[PDB]
Amino acid sequence: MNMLVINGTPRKHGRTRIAASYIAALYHTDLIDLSEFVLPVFNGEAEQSELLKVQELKQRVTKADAIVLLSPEYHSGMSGALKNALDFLSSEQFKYKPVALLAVAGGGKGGINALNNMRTVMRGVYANVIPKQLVLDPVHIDVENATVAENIKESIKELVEELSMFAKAGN
Amino acid sequence: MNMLVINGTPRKHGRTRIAASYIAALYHTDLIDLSEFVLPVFNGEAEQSELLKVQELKQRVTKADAIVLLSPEYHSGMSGALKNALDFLSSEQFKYKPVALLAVAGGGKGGINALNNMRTVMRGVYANVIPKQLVLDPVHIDVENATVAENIKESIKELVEELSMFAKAGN
Ligand SMILES: Cc1cc2nc3c(=O)[nH]c(=O)nc-3n(C[C@H](O)[C@H](O)[C@H](O)COP(=O)(O)O)c2cc1C
Ligand SMILES: Cc1cc2nc3c(=O)[nH]c(=O)nc-3n(C[C@H](O)[C@H](O)[C@H](O)COP(=O)(O)O)c2cc1C
Repeated sequence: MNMLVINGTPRKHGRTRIAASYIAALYHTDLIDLSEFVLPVFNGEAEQSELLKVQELKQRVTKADAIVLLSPEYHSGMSGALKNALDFLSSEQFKYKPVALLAVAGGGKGGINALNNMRTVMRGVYANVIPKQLVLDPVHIDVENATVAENIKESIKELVEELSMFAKAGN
Repeated sequence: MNMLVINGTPRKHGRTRIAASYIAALYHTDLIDLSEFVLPVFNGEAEQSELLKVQELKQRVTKADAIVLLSPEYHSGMSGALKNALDFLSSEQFKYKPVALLAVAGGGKGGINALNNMRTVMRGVYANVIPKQLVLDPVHIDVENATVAENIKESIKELVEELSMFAKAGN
């Protein structure tokens, strides 16, 4: 079970980091934190494909057999940071690969548009997004303790468990 | 009538540039071409808000009284380049401002997801997206002549005309 987790939040001090950091640790996964893994804004130039960064991304993303894609909802969407990232990839690295969506909003009814966005894009690169999805609000993140609240743990378990299921049935 | 046009395509050799470049010229508008206007991937740091670039963006975007937002559909979405841009802004600069969406796909049924994406995000910053929207395929862009095909001109006229209408009724 070679799993990958991508923290779409560019902000190093962002809650999504905490969530992503919790999941990766609890499941011993690869982890691409867009706070550290900084890429340049895509520009189509193939001399950009030869960039330090970029080759590793395709490499790690294609290595994984299942992915947990996290991102904060920014202006009812996924982060520009994560979209830019994805623009470098294609259905080459994602085709038929299991993906679990998870968004980090700021409360209220925020978070679904971030999810539909991701879901649509993922389907754009032909991935296999599992049904169960999840949105984590601030009440689900314990900043002071740099980890997630108890109330949401069971949900994350079920998410990762449905991912694993699909990712296995694959073969 | 102070209008602004934003070419969401990062690629300098991209078709969206041609379209955006045509519209801006035909209507004497401001123009932010994301091929030249390169920003860094957002990161939340306020020391990024003091970046050369960033201050001008908010400035020009808030100056405009109507905006024609163009972008190519990348992985069924708007470009990471343009989303990143928008992440720097907020409902501060967009509230109630008229926006016309226009996407540049590669043919087939591509282009609507790019539009819904933008439409949702725009609504996120409280803008006033006009009803009429438009998708331009390759058959609508005359690359060799660095301009748009005749078949699509009337459509662009109607688009910009509905924008102006709304942008005026505003007051
Ligand atoms: C530019 C910007 C736009 C945002 N837009 C939304 C939004 O549309 N809906 C929402 O629920 N939260 C929004 N947020 C709040 C984030 O979802 C919230 O910060 C969350 O804790 C994720 O934080 P992170 O991006 O630092 O990980 C936005 C935050 C920023 C900085
Ligand atoms: C990473 C990437 C992803 C793309 N995804 C789509 C897509 O989902 N649907 C589509 O109709 N075209 C897609 N295209 C093609 C562009 O829409 C097409 O190039 C168009 O001419 C706009 O070109 P431009 O981005 O250079 O302006 C994609 C192109 C690239 C480079």
